[PDB]
Amino acid sequence: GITGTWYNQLGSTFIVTAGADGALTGTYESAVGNAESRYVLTGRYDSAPATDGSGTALGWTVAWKNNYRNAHSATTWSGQYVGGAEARINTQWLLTSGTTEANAWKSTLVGHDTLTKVKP
Amino acid sequence: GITGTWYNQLGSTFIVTAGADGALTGTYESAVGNAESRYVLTGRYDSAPATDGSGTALGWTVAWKNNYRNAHSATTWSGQYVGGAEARINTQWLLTSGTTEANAWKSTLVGHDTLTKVK
Amino acid sequence: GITGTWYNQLGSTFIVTAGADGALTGTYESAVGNAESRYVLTGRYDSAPATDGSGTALGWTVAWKNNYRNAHSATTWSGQYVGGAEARINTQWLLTSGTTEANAWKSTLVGHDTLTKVKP
Amino acid sequence: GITGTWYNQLGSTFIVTAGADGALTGTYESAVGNAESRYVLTGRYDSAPATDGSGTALGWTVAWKNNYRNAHSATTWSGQYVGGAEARINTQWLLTSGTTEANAWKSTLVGHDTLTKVKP
Ligand SMILES: O=C(O)CCCC[C@@H]1SC[C@@H]2NC(=O)N[C@@H]21
Ligand SMILES: O=C(O)CCCC[C@@H]1SC[C@@H]2NC(=O)N[C@@H]21
Ligand SMILES: O=C(O)CCCC[C@@H]1SC[C@@H]2NC(=O)N[C@@H]21
Ligand SMILES: O=C(O)CCCC[C@@H]1SC[C@@H]2NC(=O)N[C@@H]21
Repeated sequence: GITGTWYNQLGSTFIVTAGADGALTGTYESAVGNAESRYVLTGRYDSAPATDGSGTALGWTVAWKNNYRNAHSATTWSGQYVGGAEARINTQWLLTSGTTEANAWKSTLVGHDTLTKVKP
Repeated sequence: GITGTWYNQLGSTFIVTAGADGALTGTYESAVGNAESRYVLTGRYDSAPATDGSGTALGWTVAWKNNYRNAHSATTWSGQYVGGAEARINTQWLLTSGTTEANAWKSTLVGHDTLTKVK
Repeated sequence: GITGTWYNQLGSTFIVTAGADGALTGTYESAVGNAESRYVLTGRYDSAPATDGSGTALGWTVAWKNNYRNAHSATTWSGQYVGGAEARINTQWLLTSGTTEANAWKSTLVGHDTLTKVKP
Repeated sequence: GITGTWYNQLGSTFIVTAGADGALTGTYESAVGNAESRYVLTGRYDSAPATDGSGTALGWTVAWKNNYRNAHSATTWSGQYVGGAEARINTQWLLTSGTTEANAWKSTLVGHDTLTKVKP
């Protein structure tokens, strides 16, 4: 159910393939921030989730460098896939920028993204 | 500078290879939690960082399933590599457990790990 | 715009008075977790928000001890108040439980609550 | 115990009084960021912690407005007091800036501060 094209609340696009042994591969395009076009992502998911109603744990990373720009930053999303009539991925994320040691206290933004397969 | 074995403040071991393109691949072994032996990790790093002494941004994911057990959870670490005599990878992490929707509010732990070349 | 009763997505109830001195005072009642009845909250808010269309930054703390139980934990919420017809307080939170040092790595849950004037 | 003057790893100063009612009151002065001089804080702590070696849960809030400056932001620290020979407070924090709706995704920084009573 994870394999597909997903969109978050900002209008960003998450194109992912879930491999049979836990791999996530694909591309991410952010609607916001110091970013343009598509970026490589990789991650992991639980390929044998519980069967008791629980979601499927997963996470992935984007380093914000591509052929067009380099933000010197990386985001990781940690969350779960929730199956149902409308499948959803609920995440929290951490966006770390490369900083000097003096500025490291303000290196990391935190937020939450929810994704569905509905195109905006 | 990223490639190799790193140790965190909990006694865990991060073994990673940084590819020329920005790929991170390797294994993670946690000293704590619902974990035994090594787990696959994958992630990404900035392969063309600033040259002013700023850190190199990176992140990786472990899904806590291996040949030996499955915790039904995943951790992501987001942080930066700082090189030099006292090299370090400083991270914050999010550990999400599969939950029912009613329990989703308590799905996610947050913390911070510092990794060094010597334990 | 802040003083009064607010409800989050879990069904919890936030009762607050925003004082001229920047103070937040009131009670919190959680629909979930190791909690029953009302708990004291205190916090702070920006009493002179930006002259533009920006939210009002605020935060508050509950220690989860009242006359009935003690969960040996505390939650802080950090966020912003957005006024208008569909007024909202959008927050992220950190729930820290008292733990031994060996277990400190798993002391802190993170999440996000959205509060509205009408119960969802 | 908690009452006293604490310094964090950045050199910031946390002057706090822990009341018998579970209240924290005092002032905070940051070594970094969009801040000058002292700011009011308020928070809560577990006034009847466990006796099994666990820490004491606590949290507090600063809104970054005083007589001199307004950053239109608020930080909450959530953590625990660890009562060794050398007492320490270990926290994680959320710093939310007031933003427009379109920029709300980048409203919140996350980090971790550790404090002791040792004057740097
Ligand atoms: O500005 C940067 O440093 C790079 C782009 C960051 C975009 C972030 S990642 C978290 C959030 N979710 C999105 O889809 N976009 C923003
Ligand atoms: O308990 C689980 O669900 C799986 C093991 C989690 C171990 C966590 S990941 C973040 C922190 N850093 C570590 O080295 N181990 C813990
Ligand atoms: O279980 C505990 O330790 C005390 C109750 C915690 C309830 C949390 S606070 C964050 C979230 N928002 C709520 O309204 N309830 C939960
Ligand atoms: O820049 C601002 O918006 C106001 C000042 C914020 C200072 C932060 S709060 C968390 C961290 N710990 C500190 O002692 N200072 C910084």
